[PDB]
Order: sequence, then structure tokens, then C-alpha cells
Amino acid sequence: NGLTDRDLCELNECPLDPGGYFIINGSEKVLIAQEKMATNTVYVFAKKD
DNA sequence: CTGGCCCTCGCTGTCAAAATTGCGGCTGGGTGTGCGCCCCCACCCCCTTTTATAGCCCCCCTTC
Repeated sequence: NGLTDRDLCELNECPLDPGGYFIINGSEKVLIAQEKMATNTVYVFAKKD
């Protein structure tokens, strides 16, 4: 979190690594944002079928 | 026997809904993963006594 660039290098981690991913069984797993319809809002659609 | 009319009823067309199968072609990577409850019946363990052994540990007592 608070490590500076030198501390990151000494710890064998790239300073330029953005992070934002988990490490599960050694695999860098990233969660992709999932789109969904907005909740709590009234929506009137055009079912013609 | 013949003919005019309205009736229950038999059958049909028509509309509608539920049910049904398929949705391009090759390819290359990587990465992961594999009941349930409640009851009845056999079988085994602990209840108890004895005694030696010693480290460990609970409990009560005592100190200040």
C-alpha cells in the first residue's frame, strides 16, 4: 500500500504494476466490471412482440 | 301423405396457445475441477477396585 518505489524494487515487485488484481493459486485473476440494468428506477419499454 | 317452422344436437373451421428444433467455418492458447431425519439392533467402552511409578496440573491455602 504505502511502499515507495525503492521498497517495491527491493521486494521484487514492479513499481509500474498498477495492481488491481487478485492472486489465486498463483494466477493473477482480474474481475471485469459487469453491466446490469439500473435498479430502483421505473423503465417503460416497447415490447411489440 | 305432404309442406312450413324452430329445436337439440353433430360436426366443422378457425383461432389460439403450448411445445419444438436450430442458431458459420477453421485455429491457437491458458486454467480450472471432480443426501438427510429419526429410529432400532449389535458390539464395545467405561463404570469400579487394587498397586507401583512420575510429570503435570487443579484447587485451596497462605503470604504480604
